[PDB]
Amino acid sequence: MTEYKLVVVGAGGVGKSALTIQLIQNHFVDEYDPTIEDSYRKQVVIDGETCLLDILDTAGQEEYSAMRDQYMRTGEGFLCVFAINNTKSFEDIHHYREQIKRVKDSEDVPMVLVGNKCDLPSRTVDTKQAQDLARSYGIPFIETSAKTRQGVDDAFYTLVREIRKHKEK
Ligand SMILES: C#Cc1c(F)ccc2cc(O)cc(-c3ncc4c(N5C[C@H]6CC[C@@H](C5)N6C(=O)[C@@H]5OC(=O)C5(C)C)nc(OC[C@@]56CCCN5C[C@H](F)C6)nc4c3F)c12
Ligand SMILES: Nc1nc2c(ncn2[C@@H]2O[C@H](COP(=O)(O)OP(=O)(O)O)[C@@H](O)[C@H]2O)c(=O)[nH]1
Ligand SMILES: [Mg+2]
Repeated sequence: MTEYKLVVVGAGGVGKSALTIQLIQNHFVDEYDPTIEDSYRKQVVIDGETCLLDILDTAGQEEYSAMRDQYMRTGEGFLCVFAINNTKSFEDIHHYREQIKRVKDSEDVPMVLVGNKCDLPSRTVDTKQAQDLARSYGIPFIETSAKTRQGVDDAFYTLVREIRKHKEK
């Protein structure tokens, strides 16, 4: 059975843990310990293929050891998450994209840009800004809400499809 190692990255408070728990448990968790980094498995069928998705929900004090670089290098695909109500989280996307490219040593790593919290009315990052950033990286952009589940399956399944495309190159 094919396993896909997915890693969820992005600034604190964007909803990385809430997205992960909405995917694995179909529930919205209002409080998930901000400091805790952990991984979960979900078996799903995507385009007819039975998948094992191993999701790593990143967290913890900012550190850059050789061991952390090797841990992040295990990822096959990355969800780069910002929150639509937080301009700084969107501005930080470049940093996360560059750390992925740094440890993978490649200009072609499967990634999806995720604009989370789309259920909130206070949007400070318009869709056009994020669509432009994603087109500049050659990756898909998807808006999600971990609260309502809008776009959640689409974000993770689109990242699996990017990994499949990459393996065919
Ligand atoms: C990811 C990642 C990553 C990759 F995607 C690929 C290879 C990596 C290889 C590496 O070795 C390391 C990392 C890595 N690990 C942690 C990171 C991290 N955390 C983790 C999360 C998110 C913010 C805060 C601190 N968090 C928390 O969970 C905190 O724990 C809490 O509780 C919070 C207070 C919520 N912060 C940042 O950057 C934050 C900024 C803002 C301040 C300066 N810094 C520089 C820019 F400006 C942006 N970068 C990080 C980083 F690159 C790698
Ligand atoms: N309204 C709403 N709140 C969310 C959503 N995702 C996360 N949150 C909330 O935002 C805060 C941070 O979420 P969390 O998953 O801990 O962010 P992380 O630090 O990226 O893991 C919590 O209070 C969550 O309930 C969402 O899509 N909509
Ligand atoms: Mg978290």
